[PDB]
Amino acid sequence: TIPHLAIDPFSLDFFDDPYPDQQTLRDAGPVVYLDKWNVYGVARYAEVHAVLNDPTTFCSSRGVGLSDFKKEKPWRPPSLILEADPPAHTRPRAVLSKVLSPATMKTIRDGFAAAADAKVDELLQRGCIDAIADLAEAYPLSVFPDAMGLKQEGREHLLPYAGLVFNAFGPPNELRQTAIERSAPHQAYVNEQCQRPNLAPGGFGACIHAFTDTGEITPDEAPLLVRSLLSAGLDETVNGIGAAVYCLARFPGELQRLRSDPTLARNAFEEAVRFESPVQTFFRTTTREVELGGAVIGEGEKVLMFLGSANRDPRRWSDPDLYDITRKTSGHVGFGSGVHMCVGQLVARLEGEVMLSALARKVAAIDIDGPVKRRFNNTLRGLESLPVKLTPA
Ligand code: HEM
Ligand SMILES: O=C(O)c1ccc(-c2ccccn2)cc1
Ligand SMILES: [Cl-]
Repeated sequence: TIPHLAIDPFSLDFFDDPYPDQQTLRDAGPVVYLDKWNVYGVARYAEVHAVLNDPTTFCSSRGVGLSDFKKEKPWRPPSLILEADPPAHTRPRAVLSKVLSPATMKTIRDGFAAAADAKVDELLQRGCIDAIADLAEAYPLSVFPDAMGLKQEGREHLLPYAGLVFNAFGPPNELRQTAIERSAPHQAYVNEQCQRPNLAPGGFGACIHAFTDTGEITPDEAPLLVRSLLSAGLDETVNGIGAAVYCLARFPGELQRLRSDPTLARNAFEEAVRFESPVQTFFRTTTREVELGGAVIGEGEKVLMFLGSANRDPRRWSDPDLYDITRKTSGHVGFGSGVHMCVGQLVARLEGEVMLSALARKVAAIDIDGPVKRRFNNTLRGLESLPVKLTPA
């Protein structure tokens, strides 16, 4: 009943420009079968949203990558939050929700905004910069490791580890296997920083360990929960900030609207998350035979969701391929949906907002002035290089 397609959503051709193939996947039907990897695929908003919001049928404890943890061993010990289902997911999720809570954002907002303003001031002195290395990468590295409580030495492992984590959700292709081959020093660094004595007082890591007193998590659970904040959040936020700068460079009318009302900075970043979804794909595993979109999927089957495709589905969005900083973005799935919806979303929005605010107030024009290079990852979408000239306001 369901169409079989040979599209490889983990190929370099797909990474380079996924949007035509995503229309083909959406228009083939609500549920497709991807013969290249023997998985089901859903690329329309409706089915992506339905899958994310039924965690009992479409579980996460068998992995959110291609690998089925019932059949293969995970490349690293499973995440206590991402790779767990309710009820095991519930208490670790609550701890991270309180560590990264609305109240916590007040304690870090002033410092995050100051670092964003300072970075833009510094970049304006150079004029011609790389908006990835010098901005989208440099800014999160200047605020988040400190907010975690990490020491200075060894931070060069953070970007490789994040890219490794998201490559490892993919199939065993060259991108994944080469990342795992070089992973040992990054794993060793990350696992060591998760121990309580290595996390500075007042930071996110120390706060996680402090929750072991409440009954929500035990002391032996805290290192892995800290590991979550050294796995997720870096590359996605980098890619989101880079995408926002890319969009403001490509859509100068939107930069002009943002300059005229810098309070649109938060929604300008949210629209960038919808428009160039930093996380493009990941999986669920069926725990039973299930009818989805008129299709019957058997038990123990991997289901690949196309988050970026759902965020550009014309069945759900008006003018989905336009970047609109006043768009009503509520409902996009760039942060997921349901019980696993990004627990770090307040940190990401804070970083994105204060950076776009600094650009809105200090920059008059953003002009691409060099070759734009794409960064390739099995599940992340982002730029490798974005040469731009910043004109001061
Ligand atoms: C633009 C930036 C970000 C994007 C696009 C993003 C995307 C996502 C998505 C789609 C999920 C759902 C995964 C699933 O349903 O299986 C998720 C979960 C998660 N995110 Fe993010 N994220 C971002 C920033 C962050 C930050 C800054 C942090 C940490 C400070 C973080 C930590 C996490 C964690 C721990 C989870 C697992 C939540 C759970 O399983 O309950 N993320 N993220
Ligand atoms: O708990 C962790 O280590 C972890 C949590 C979440 C992610 C993630 C996965 C897919 C999309 C967005 N985020 C990765 C790792
Ligand atoms: Cl690890």
